[PDB]
Amino acid sequence: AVVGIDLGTTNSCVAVMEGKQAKVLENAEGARTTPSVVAFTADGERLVGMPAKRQAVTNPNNTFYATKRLIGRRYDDPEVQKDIKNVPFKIVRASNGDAWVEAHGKLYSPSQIGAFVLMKMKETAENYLGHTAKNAVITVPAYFNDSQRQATKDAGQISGLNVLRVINEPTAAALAYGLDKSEDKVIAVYDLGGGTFDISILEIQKGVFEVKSTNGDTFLGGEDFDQALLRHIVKEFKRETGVDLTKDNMALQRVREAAEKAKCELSSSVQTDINLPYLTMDSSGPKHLNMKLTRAQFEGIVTDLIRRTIAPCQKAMQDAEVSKSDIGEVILVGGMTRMPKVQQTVQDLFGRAPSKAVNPDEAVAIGAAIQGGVLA
Ligand SMILES: Nc1ncnc2c1ncn2[C@@H]1O[C@H](COP(=O)(O)O)[C@@H](O)[C@H]1O
Repeated sequence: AVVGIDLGTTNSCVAVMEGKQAKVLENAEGARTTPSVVAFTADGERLVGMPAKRQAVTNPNNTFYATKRLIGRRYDDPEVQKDIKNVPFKIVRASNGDAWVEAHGKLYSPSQIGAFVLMKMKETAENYLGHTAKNAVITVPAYFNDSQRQATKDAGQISGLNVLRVINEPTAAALAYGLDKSEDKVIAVYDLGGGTFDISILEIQKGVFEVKSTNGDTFLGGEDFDQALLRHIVKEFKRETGVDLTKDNMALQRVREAAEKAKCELSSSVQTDINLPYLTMDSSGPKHLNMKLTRAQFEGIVTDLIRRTIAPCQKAMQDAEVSKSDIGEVILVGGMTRMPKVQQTVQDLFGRAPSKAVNPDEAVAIGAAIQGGVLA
């Protein structure tokens, strides 16, 4: 049996072919996705997944996130240099010219950081399978070159996985939607995840996919929506109480989590309450944070982020030499696509209601598992 792993910028997901239906596997914590985050504390204990995510704000120097931006890339790559200016952890030039990360004077390749995450996904699968997992299909963005693909394969190898194939994310997503069995058609894959935005224009010809064009923004993702809201919360709180939370990393840790939670609630509700008891303390005693946030308010806060998905999409269509009319179906990938205003932007972009049929953040792993089943 061959597992399908989406080793994502922000989050990862593992699925496997069970019958004629793929199944996304929950981890021990009951979570269908696992944060692609690896941290090393003062103790030097290693945290992976949610335990690591939970301390990313209080341990910014030694928490590695979005290392997928580094994997397979030379230190001197522009995108690595851009990454350096956006993350608080240390990125270093390895002896061999590659971009690695450092923490507590220890050096790790992005393949090593990936391997920590994959070991967690491998355990998750084995915990369901009841036997060791060896064979895997791993997904990568369509734009990955051979070097990035090879580094991703090496990540899997380190973890004890034989990566039978590396396949592209938009293709994996297309498989999950069954486009495999569709009549010839042009497909837009609109992919807004936690860390990056991708738009792919694919064509299905006789059941086989072709990537006509690709575009996006590697530095536009759900995390930025969370940060925009956290910024609002911090400003509002300071006005409300006089207290500046930017000085307390622990409070910010709690606000960033509450902001993400708020954003997700506003996809199904028009108002949400942000509540953080004993967030800080004053000469009057404990201070509690209590804030109502409407979907209209949240939309206002992140409108620029959403609009940034527009131009990349128009260019992708121009590069694929099609008009909106020529596109037969838009599929949504990435948890962010659950946001109503994002869905509306996608609709305005392509002149059709996007397809919501498959779980947005499970589509890629499901596709991976389908391709796995074939390979097996
Ligand atoms: N129901 C939801 N509403 C809004 N955003 C969500 C929802 N579920 C997940 N997300 C976001 O989508 C991103 C996860 O996408 P991915 O990286 O593809 O797993 C994260 O930034 C989440 O905050």
